[PDB]
Amino acid sequence: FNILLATDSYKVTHYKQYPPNTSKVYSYFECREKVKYEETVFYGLQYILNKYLKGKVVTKEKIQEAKDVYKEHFQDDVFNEKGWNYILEKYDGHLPIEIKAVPEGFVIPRGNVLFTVENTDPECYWLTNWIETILVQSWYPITVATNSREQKKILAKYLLETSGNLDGLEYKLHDFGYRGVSSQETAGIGASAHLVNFKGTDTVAGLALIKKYYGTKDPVPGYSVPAAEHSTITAWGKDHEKDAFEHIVTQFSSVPVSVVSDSYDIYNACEKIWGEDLRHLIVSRSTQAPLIIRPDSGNPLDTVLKVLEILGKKFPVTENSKGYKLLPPYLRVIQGDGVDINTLQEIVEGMKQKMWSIENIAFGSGGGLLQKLTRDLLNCSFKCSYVVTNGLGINVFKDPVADPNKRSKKGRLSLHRTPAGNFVTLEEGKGDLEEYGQDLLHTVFKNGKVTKSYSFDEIRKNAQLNIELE
Amino acid sequence: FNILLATDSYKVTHYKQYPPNTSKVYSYFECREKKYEETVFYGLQYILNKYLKGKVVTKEKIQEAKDVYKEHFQDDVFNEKGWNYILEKYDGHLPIEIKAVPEGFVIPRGNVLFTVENTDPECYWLTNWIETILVQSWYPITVATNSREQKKILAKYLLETSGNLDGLEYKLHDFGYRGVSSQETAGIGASAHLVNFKGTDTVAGLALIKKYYGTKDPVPGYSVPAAEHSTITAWGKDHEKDAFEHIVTQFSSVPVSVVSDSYDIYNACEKIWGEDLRHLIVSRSTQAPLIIRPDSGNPLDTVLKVLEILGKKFPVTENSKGYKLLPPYLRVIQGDGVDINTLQEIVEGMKQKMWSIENIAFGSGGGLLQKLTRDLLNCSFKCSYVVTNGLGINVFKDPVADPNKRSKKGRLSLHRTPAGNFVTLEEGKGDLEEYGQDLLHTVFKNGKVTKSYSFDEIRKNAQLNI
Ligand SMILES: O=C(NCc1cccnc1)Nc1ccc(CN2C(=O)c3ccccc3C2=O)cc1
Ligand SMILES: O=C(NCc1cccnc1)Nc1ccc(CN2C(=O)c3ccccc3C2=O)cc1
Repeated sequence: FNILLATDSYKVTHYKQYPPNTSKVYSYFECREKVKYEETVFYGLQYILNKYLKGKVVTKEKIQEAKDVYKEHFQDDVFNEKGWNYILEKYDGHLPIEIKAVPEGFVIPRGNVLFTVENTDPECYWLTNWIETILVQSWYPITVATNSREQKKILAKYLLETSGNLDGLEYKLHDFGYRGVSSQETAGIGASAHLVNFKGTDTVAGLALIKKYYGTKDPVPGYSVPAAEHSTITAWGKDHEKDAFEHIVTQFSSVPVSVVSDSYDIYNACEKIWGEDLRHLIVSRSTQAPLIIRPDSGNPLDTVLKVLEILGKKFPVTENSKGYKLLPPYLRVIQGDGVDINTLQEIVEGMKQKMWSIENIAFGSGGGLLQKLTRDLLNCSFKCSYVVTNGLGINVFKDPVADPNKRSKKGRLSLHRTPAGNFVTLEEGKGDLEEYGQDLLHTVFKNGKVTKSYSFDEIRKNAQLNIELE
Repeated sequence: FNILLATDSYKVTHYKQYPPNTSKVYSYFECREKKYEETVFYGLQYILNKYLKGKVVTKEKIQEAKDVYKEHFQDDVFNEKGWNYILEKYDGHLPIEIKAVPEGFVIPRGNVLFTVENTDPECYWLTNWIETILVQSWYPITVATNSREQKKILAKYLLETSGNLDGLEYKLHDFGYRGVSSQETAGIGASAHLVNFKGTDTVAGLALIKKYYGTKDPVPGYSVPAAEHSTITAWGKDHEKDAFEHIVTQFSSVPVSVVSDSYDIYNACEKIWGEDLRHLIVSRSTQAPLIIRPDSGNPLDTVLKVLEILGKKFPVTENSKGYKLLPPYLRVIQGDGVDINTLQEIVEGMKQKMWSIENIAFGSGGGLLQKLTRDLLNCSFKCSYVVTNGLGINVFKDPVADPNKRSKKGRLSLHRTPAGNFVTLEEGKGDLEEYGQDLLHTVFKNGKVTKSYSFDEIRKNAQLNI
């Protein structure tokens, strides 16, 4: 990893473009104002700061390597070899940058400053926007954590309306997204961000990331259960789906087990295989070891409804204290297909309309949870707001005539909590008046060092829902 | 990196699930038939080299997996014996065989792209353990395919409006570094775009290619100097002309891309470029033009509005195909909201307004490298064949509610047909070689990469017919 090769190519050319005699470039990150995502979960910066920004990130080899690539890439000598050599000589390869950030886990309304970046040495005025590319990648854990939390709000609302409590809320949205993501690094990042709101993951990669960069009092940040896949059912032969089912439930008779039931026919598997042929191996299972029937195809809500009506006619359905239908404690369902924030809302609402409790279901989400997300969902944006040229500080911004939503903030910024509990980003250095109490941004990075860290437990507490706090 | 911790949790429990006395689990990858009629096979070599080759199992890695999984499942279900076996018998080298179509090959949907099987019966569970890591090849495949499809659109309209395909390799530039989920994804995605084009800003893609593939050229991708909002806006709202002037003067010998929408795109094209600094543009070389970059508003409407302005302030000719062409020292780049749908809308809208495609280049970020899923090409890995009690059976899924989710049966092979097209043979029928030899070469066997391809080879295989 070479930081000199970890920026957009045009940024190599930027030191020649700023006004001459520029000593300071001060930039900020926000999730611009426009399912509506009124508030965001700030998560993921600590990982970027530790893995890519801290310490001696510049060597004489990294400088020569970058110089060789750019001479070929640009078919010209644009690379600021002097500027990078200055950091190696004066700071021993440490970045003369200061990053102020809102605490990780914090839930902030859209259109507020979440972090700021500035150079601590006038010679490195160009360094502020060099590191934009790598810092803006924080849109991803921010976005995964916000959308995951938004799904938690739906799940918490419906579990409370149908059962009167939130038992098992942190295990109702499982991460199945490991194969559907673009890389091993993305898998670890995305899974850690879902782990801010939930405890269930199959993306093993996220456990190591939390352990390495955040830390938990608990041994592991995420848990899972044994489960079948199509290969372990179909491997038995079409006529032996019953034997596959029976072998798997016997092998995991004392822990919960998820068995994919749609390999040939989900309805027949529920009605005849689970409902009749092996009914005797289900009704015997413990409350702590249920069979979780997994449909994996067709219309998500239509399938969940039919599956529940089938199991209702084969197994004893009771009624909870809220008057909702409950499958016996040794029988549950998981819908791990076509699940996204939109279909999740549709299924729980469809189940509630049919008087089925949400205690009955869990959800699995892959691509919808970790991949089908973009930087534009939250309008995650990094912009220059303040510059010092010829010793004179100027408020800088953009304001495209065709898009007022692309209007950025002016000057030195600070985030504050109002007495009524609202959030305010004070522009043009107005925060120096101390009218709204202490600024919510804290220095997390300064001169190659991580100055402030957060544990995964702290993040989790900061990201808690209001329903959870009651 | 620990491969034992690089799978879906449930796959840790599968060894206890297969039929007793299973000596073989054979699986295959395909881009299931559902627009994207053919896919570019790209990216497996990166996965093979970085993650599966050599001693990937150690006593420590077994211990780390055992400790993690014990806590993860709140039960000891990890196959410690199974992995310890690979450690002792093979010195941590995976007893697996991967047969794949040559990288860069353009194959129609619903065809076997690659197969996976255990070379040792004790490792029947291994085949699907590595599904997770291998399925991630959906990403370079999908990126290379969607990039190739955009080149086909660009090829069609450039040929219609100009008469040639000059500078096609530089018409779709990569701006996606910031908008991807990680540094790894940046390198992976950018490398997959470079299979079809030469212009990238995602620097990470160059080192990946160099390390895993190789080019005769020193670099696989190129760029030009360009402004961003900060380099403009840092001059002050009253000094946008000054910013523009300084930038074009600093890069007077190379093409320079200058973002023109910081305040008013229409005024910057009409007044700043078209009047105040017009003397600094008309002097520029054909090999070093000014590239005006709008970055907001409706993509098609903004492009047409920008071109209409420049056409009034600069001399426009009518090319050999009857299409309007800006002077050679002046070009445009649309790098906002560009995906395969909007690119097609822009090139068709330009053609309709009699503007040539020689005038335009496209910049694509999130649409190029991020706004893509495994569902776009229906990328799937499934078990098609098992050997239980020494008898081989053809295995498959056939869900009642989704016939598209039906998978292939038995041992698979890929053949070239007499008409020069492709066919996937099922149930071991490929052994008869009616359409010649299997096109799937062994790329991986027992911790070894047995067959490699250079990026130049991949680029040659992925070429358009035109
Ligand atoms: O389905 C699967 N894996 C398949 C897979 C994995 C990866 C990719 N693609 C498909 N795993 C599974 C995991 C957690 C749960 C949640 N869960 C319950 O519903 C439940 C009810 C009662 C007690 C405890 C629990 C519980 O922990 C359910 C299923
Ligand atoms: O816009 C930008 N960077 C901004 C950016 C960068 C990263 C992220 N986000 C915004 N770069 C740019 C790059 C290539 C081209 C294409 N191009 C031409 O049109 C042309 C005409 C004649 C000679 C050579 C060329 C050429 O190479 C155009 C622009």
